[PDB]
Amino acid sequence: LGIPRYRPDKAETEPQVGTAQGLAWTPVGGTLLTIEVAAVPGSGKLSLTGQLGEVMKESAQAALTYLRAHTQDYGLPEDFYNKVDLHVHVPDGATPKDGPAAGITMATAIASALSRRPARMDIAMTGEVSLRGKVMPIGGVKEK
Amino acid sequence: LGIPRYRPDKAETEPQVGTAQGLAWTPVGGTLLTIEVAAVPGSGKLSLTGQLGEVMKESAQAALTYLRAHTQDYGLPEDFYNKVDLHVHVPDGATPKDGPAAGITMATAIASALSRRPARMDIAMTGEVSLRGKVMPIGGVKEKLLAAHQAGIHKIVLPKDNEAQLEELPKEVLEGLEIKLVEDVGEVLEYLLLPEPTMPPVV
Repeated sequence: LGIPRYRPDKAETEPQVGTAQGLAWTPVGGTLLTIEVAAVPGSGKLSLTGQLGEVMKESAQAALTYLRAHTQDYGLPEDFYNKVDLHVHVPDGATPKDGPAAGITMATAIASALSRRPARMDIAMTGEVSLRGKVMPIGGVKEK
Repeated sequence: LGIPRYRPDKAETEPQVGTAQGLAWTPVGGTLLTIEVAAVPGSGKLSLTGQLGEVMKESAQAALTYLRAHTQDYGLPEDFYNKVDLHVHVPDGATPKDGPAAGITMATAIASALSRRPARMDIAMTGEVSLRGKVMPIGGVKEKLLAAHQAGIHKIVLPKDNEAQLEELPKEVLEGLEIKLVEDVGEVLEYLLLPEPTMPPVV
């Protein structure tokens, strides 16, 4: 059949810091959404790279807001909202993503980056995180 | 025939600070885009000019973000991010480029500029970058390799996820091109950049 046309994504066993495994429904079937964020010094800013969809622009913000309101719950920096600059990124760097489903992944990715505690990809993330933290149900759960 | 209309792509010999060779496939095939960036002083600000689409905008942002968390890994200044003005220029200002397959090329350019160590223009680059540094594969790499070979480039840098792509590469092209395989940019940034700087950085 010639050279392979696609590269399946595997679960990297070793815990990666600042990255969290995620699941997202898609018409091309099922795929491993990967959420990676950085904790770099700065004056306080949030950027949403990876050609993210407008829908993820408020789910990620709500997750970061929960972490901001729970900074001492998990040893997060007391004043990271003026020092740490948020750079959310999700590959493919140029793929049309949409839907706040499995938004918790971003929350967990940001928590891992902030607290320097790596998140295992042997466990996958699903569900939308509210401002209070309540995880509302989503759709297309079986494929993800 | 008449006057010279176009000019062939030439592999520049002397390594220049703040420059990086690149390969961008076009309707007429891949092209040796000479990525030019700047590290002029000032406040924190990013400039993306040369009809740079968003697919390249977040690519450059991701590369710069990776470099921000890897300061001492490549010798960048410890306080650059607040005090750097980055102006990613791509030839030609008229050409509306598209696609994030030049993530390594733009990253190489900014890396060479920040470290003041000229990158190897004699080598061609291709592949996007993430925040972990893993270089994702691309689509349509044979045209990029073809353009690099025709323009006088004899060394290529390719992501370590693209080994399956080399069998479709043209034969007489492939022997004349040494193929460096990299899992992450942490291998590109010492194979390309000179081990010493030439001109002092911005303080």
